[PDB]
Amino acid sequence: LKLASTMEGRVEQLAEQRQVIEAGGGERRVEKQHSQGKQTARERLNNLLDPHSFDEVGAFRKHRTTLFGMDKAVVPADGVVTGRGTILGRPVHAASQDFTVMGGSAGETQSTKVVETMEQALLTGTPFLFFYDSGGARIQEGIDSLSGYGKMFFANVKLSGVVPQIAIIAGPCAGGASYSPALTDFIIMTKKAHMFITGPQVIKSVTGEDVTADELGGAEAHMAISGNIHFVAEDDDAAELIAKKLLSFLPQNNTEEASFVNPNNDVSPNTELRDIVPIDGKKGYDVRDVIAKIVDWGDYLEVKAGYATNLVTAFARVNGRSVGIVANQPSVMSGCLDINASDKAAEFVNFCDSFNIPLVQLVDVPGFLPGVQQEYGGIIRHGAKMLYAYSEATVPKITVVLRKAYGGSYLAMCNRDLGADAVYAWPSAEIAVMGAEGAANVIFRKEIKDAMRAEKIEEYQNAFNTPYVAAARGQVDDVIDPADTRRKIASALEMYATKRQTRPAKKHGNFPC
Amino acid sequence: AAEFVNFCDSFNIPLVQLVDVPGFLPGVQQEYGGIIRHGAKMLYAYSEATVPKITVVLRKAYGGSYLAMCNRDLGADAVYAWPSAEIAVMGAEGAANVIFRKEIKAADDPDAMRAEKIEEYQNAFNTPYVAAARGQVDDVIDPADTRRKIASALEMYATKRQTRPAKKHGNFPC
Amino acid sequence: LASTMEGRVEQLAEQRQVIEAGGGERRVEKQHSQGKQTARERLNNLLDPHSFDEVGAFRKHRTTLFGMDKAVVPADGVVTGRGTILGRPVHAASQDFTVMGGSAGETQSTKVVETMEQALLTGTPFLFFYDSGGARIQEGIDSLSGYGKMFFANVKLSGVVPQIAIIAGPCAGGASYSPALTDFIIMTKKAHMFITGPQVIKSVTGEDVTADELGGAEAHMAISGNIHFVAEDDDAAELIAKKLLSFLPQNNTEEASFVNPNNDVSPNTELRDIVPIDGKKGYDVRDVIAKIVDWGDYLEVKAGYATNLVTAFARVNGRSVGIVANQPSVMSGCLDINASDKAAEFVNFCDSFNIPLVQLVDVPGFLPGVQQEYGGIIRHGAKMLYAYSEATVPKITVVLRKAYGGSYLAMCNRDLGADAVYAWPSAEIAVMGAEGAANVIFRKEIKAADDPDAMRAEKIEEYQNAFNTPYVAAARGQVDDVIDPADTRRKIASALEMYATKRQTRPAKKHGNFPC
Ligand SMILES: C[C@@H](C(=O)O)C(=O)SCCNC(=O)CCNC(=O)[C@H](O)C(C)(C)COP(=O)(O)OP(=O)(O)OC[C@H]1O[C@@H](n2cnc3c(N)ncnc32)[C@H](O)[C@@H]1OP(=O)(O)O
Ligand SMILES: C[C@@H](C(=O)O)C(=O)SCCNC(=O)CCNC(=O)[C@H](O)C(C)(C)COP(=O)(O)OP(=O)(O)OC[C@H]1O[C@@H](n2cnc3c(N)ncnc32)[C@H](O)[C@@H]1OP(=O)(O)O
Repeated sequence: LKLASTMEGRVEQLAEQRQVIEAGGGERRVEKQHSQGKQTARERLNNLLDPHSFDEVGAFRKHRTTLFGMDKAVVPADGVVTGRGTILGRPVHAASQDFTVMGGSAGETQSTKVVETMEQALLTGTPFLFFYDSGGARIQEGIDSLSGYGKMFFANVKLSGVVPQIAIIAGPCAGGASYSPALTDFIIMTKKAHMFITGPQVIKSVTGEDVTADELGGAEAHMAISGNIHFVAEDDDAAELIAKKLLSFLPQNNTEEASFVNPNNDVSPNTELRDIVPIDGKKGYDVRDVIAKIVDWGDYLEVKAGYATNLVTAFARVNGRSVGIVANQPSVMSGCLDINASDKAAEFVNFCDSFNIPLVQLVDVPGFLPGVQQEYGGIIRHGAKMLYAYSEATVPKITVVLRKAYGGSYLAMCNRDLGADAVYAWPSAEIAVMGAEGAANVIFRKEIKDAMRAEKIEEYQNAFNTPYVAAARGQVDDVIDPADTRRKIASALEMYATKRQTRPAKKHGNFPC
Repeated sequence: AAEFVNFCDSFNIPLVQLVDVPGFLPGVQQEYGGIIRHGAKMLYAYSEATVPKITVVLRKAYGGSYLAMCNRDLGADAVYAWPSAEIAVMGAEGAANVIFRKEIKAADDPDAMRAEKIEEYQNAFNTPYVAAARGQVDDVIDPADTRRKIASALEMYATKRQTRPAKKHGNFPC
Repeated sequence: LASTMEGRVEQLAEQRQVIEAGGGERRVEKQHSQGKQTARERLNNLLDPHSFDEVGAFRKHRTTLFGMDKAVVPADGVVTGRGTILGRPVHAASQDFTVMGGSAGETQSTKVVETMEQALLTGTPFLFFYDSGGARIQEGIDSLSGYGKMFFANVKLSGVVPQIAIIAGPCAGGASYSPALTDFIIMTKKAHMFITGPQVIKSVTGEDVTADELGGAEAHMAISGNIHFVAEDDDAAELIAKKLLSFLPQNNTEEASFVNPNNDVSPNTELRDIVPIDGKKGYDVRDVIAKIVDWGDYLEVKAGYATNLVTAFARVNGRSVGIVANQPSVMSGCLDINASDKAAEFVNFCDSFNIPLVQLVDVPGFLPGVQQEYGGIIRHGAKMLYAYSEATVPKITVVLRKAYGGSYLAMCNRDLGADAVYAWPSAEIAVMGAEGAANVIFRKEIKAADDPDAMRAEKIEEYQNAFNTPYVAAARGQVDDVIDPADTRRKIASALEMYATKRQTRPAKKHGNFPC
């Protein structure tokens, strides 16, 4: 456009123009977005960031593509709103795709704005949050749009383990675009959002299978089946609340430990812990009741709550300090570890280590889930991920053995040989290489040739599988009264808050795939 | 400028630029005095600097003199344009006479063609909106908000950590 | 696209040939008629035969305004890639003047920067042939931004990998700052460089000057102090570029590979007769240099600028060394503003690339003159003291004759870190001339003498013998030994050998504050 004649007029022209840009795709498209139960790109940033803290970069930034109508197309902010702000006074950088603008298709300039914003986040050591709502790379831009995605993925990896990256899918996310969220640390999906590498149209044409976007890549599908996301949100409002709650446990970057939040310094006994875990190995329970009674105010944000529920991973705090809790869930699949739970735990453990969050595990595992599909699905390589993650982790590692701790599944839950700094055994702790029955059936195979098994099983069980034997060997530091758990963990965390562990020089180890 | 920039960089003092420069000073003695190697000191100092660099373009910002005042390409962390900002490779008139020379000389009304092309060039490149369109500025601002924009930029970049290639030192122009 | 792979391969060859043709036969003929090689002939002549591996021959501008949407601009006007020079990997760029006057398109500048980033990433030298009318006007702020990225890149590479600029045509405007940011500029006699052209100058100041007068190679060398070598033509510039490169390492983590070592360090008694005992008589310090460096070979830098001071690359036993020597045959060997810049730049460069510095001293002080003071000799002279004080490579100094006050310190004595300092028997290290000294401390004593003339001479002689002989300098430890001039080569060679394992560090800092 042509500039006005005076400075007052130009300031007015500027306000007018900015108003246009901010209207995105227009009132109708905006009403449509709203009718679908979705907030706009700007509304989401306004609700997420502290009031008036949004400092936008690139409102007037425009695409430079000219092919297939782009030369005449008006595309506000090239479809993405980027900038910095604060969440609870903490500086952050964020991006938000505007679906009302060419379906939020990722223009080349749009991805460039996102990468620049990510670089600023890295440069200043601040978290990065991105609201996705897009039809994928902008088709009219061909390889220019494709290149933008390549730059984005490289950036997600560059920031990985340096500054927290949170993705929020609040609408479509069609195609490889989805690899960006996968490369961030946490994905939050609303119930209006969708995500997939290959869409229903292509899948039907190619495989003959006709499914809906919701069955294929809706939030529930990704959470329970795919194992791709960490939180499901009812709508944008709840996703924003989740994003904030999540961020409160995380430091600004990898050079700091998260700031303590509303500490409960009380660590007196709580006999209620003695009853949650049945002395009868045949009876289960919800391990989260144990957690609730150990963490400050019983508060915890469970990660991947609806995935591989046989294992629980959740952020919580002890004396105001962020910690990551990894716990076997006996009330589900007997608390067995399996392919999916190995992945769920490993990712969590790795993330906590990258950001200096101590790890607390509550152990009650009978072993890995038996089954042909588990072997066929690579339980060997997926299970190795837990052993690797814990063995590589240098943050404080505190382990409490609640009940069963059998063979490899017990090592996977981080015992002292895997670098646990403190290990405690409850009086119902049953640490063994294998159940006494199957063990007896092996080492006494001959001498039993009947009912002779009874004495042998018993004898084996008493020689090794008792809390006192584990303690006798030094595998646990002490056998404790379950009511003192919170206090022992708290004291351990306090002492190891200054832990400085050395690791051999390497670009990186070989993390199992 | 260069000495001040190097000093501030050495002692972690952010650098704020206010730009209104039409170019370097024309003159035989400026050339004979080595404006090439002296002017290069500004480009050198800013490009090497790692402290926060914030630039506000008030009006004229032409060619190499604009780059010498630290634009995004020399590492400015935040750049703002007033509505009077005129970031340009060169003045619309000077440009026109070079690239439209032929079309002007052959036009039925040369003067009208020249004014037409100059207008075209000016609006196509030299307005705050095109600079913002290309991403050369973070935003076009109401001059009245200058202090706030500079203050927030300084605050967000207070944690800037920028590294440089390993070297004993670069070859600063003499 | 042809139907068969073979057909597509032939199509590729034809398409590539069109790009290599650049601006077409007429423009190529015009280039040649002006006595200039083309962009591709330049790379072909510089690089080892057939070693050029080109990147982006088919790269195209993305700009569309003012005719660009339809313009066919081959390689966007710059040929870029990697090759080798005497087997050493290098990266290079060559501007094509036959394509839109070699104007710097946004994509052209991007190609250049990418090439520079590759040289940094792989740690190899970067050479660039400039031949351009400046930023491509049709692209406005897009081409302007390209220059911003290029300048920032030149600085990023500064002191990491050697950067050599060859101006072989026009270099109009700010484009000129890239060459300024590289380490060495070689300019041919067909080139012209300037920030503001003759026309704009006249229209603004009324001054009348030709392009050749304002920015031809001779003006830049002798007046402006902007360039390092003047070349007759492209062939000579190419030879100079290779000769220059032969003294440099690939990057700052290495010392330059030795070349054709002459391990003989026999004396040479003729060295005793080059420097006159009569201090009022001069000589060409290069005669001394020729007698002490391998095969008498040396490549003088800025040979035609501030000739009162000589800076040159040479070798001792095969090792590259940078020599800094006062030239008593010009301005009595006085240091001045211009010589201070010339010396400091050379010292700073050698230090960044692990090249030892050898000083040959015969200086009576800085040039007296109101304009030297008004021109800032204080801040310019300080550059020499700063460059040598900061340098950590071996520093070897031989005091040939005069070594007066601050100018002596500027030539690197032990106090500024010289690792070995030798004095010839003619060495005259002094805080100031005995005559001026006496005249200050013995004024009244000379006054009240009824024959101050014989008194002056006495006090002057007394001062001279008390401080200004090489034996007193040696008595104080300011020099390691007083030596026979004939042994200069062996003494320098021996010192270089012992300090070849010198490991010296500086206080932690982003950088010091180099004088402007
Ligand atoms: C690399 C890569 C890959 O994944 O590997 C790529 O990204 S290939 C990527 C290919 N991308 C895609 O195949 C996905 C295609 N489009 C969709 O599935 C859908 O649009 C959807 C699920 C996002 C939305 O459906 P919807 O019905 O809500 O809506 P609409 O049809 O109205 O569309 C929103 C408007 O945005 C446009 N639109 C949507 N996606 C794109 C895109 N990728 N490029 C260009 N324009 C796009 C539509 O043409 C439409 O235009 P108007 O108002 O004018 O009608
Ligand atoms: C940032 C900045 C700055 O300095 O600060 C910019 O770079 S402003 C930069 C402004 N740059 C310039 O004003 C200088 C340009 N013009 C010249 O002084 C001269 O062209 C010259 C010394 C390079 C060439 O002299 P010459 O007679 O050999 O030749 P010619 O006139 O034929 O030119 C070569 C052809 O290249 C074109 N040409 C030359 N320079 C440019 C340029 N910067 N942008 C676009 N086209 C250009 C000419 O218009 C001409 O076009 P055709 O065949 O169509 O006639």
